Amino acid sequence: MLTGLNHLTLAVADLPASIAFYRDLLGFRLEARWDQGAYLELGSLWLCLSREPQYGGPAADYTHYAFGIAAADFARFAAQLRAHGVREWKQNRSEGDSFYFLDPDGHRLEAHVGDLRSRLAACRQAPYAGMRFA
Amino acid sequence: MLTGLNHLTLAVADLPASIAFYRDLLGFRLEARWDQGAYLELGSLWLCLSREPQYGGPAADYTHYAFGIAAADFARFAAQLRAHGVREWKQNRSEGDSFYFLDPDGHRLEAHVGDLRSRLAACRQAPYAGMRFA
Ligand SMILES: [K+]
Ligand SMILES: [K+]
Ligand SMILES: [Mn+2]
Ligand SMILES: [Mn+2]
Repeated sequence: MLTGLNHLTLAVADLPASIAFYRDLLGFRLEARWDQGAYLELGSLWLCLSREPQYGGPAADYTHYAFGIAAADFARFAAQLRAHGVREWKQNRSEGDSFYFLDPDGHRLEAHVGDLRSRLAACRQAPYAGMRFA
Repeated sequence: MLTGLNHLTLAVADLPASIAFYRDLLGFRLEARWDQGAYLELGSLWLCLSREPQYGGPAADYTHYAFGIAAADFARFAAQLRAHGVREWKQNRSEGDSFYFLDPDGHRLEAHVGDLRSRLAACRQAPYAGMRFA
């Protein structure tokens, strides 16, 4: 019986750059750092960074990691990261505000307003092709 | 400004096989499906599967997704997935029981007993190399 998400671990080529990005830019709290990785926390989320020499990042697909944000903070978050030169990988077209940006290795991140139920509710009114609810 | 994890999205080449894996072996509830993906939930975790028929899975690195499990359920889960034929990608060496297994595309998964606090406590008593706390 699984209970939910316990932790997310990301391979990173430049552990100092990745710590700076998650901690200083995104507001994760650094809880431990060692020569081959780091542990950080954001709300309930346990993030691990694993130092991976020569890691070139993932290839191009839709695998991605979305973090929550309050509606009132969305615009200012997106503006902040834009002003800091973060690269975007997707322009939003689905329910709920979303800002889609890359981390230093090219992991695909998202800041999103809404949840599974808000998505399901909007999809019932405006469904994707072949969509079925259960 | 970010609040935690909002959802995880995984690229999948074979959407029926991945739905069956997440739903039936890992106990996710299927909430919606459409011709190019699915939404599932496990506890508070929102999982999306994004259909990408030419996806070949990730390359070998330590990026991975750990789900929680209670101590009393661990052995049964590991035994169940081994009996099904699931492939493992790591043998546990760190604090807390962990079972490390691959999904149908080769995404790296883990079922883990413990949390960040238990990990930090064990690390305070026995640090990893160069380890510093924050
Ligand atoms: K969206
Ligand atoms: K472990
Ligand atoms: Mn998303
Ligand atoms: Mn892990």
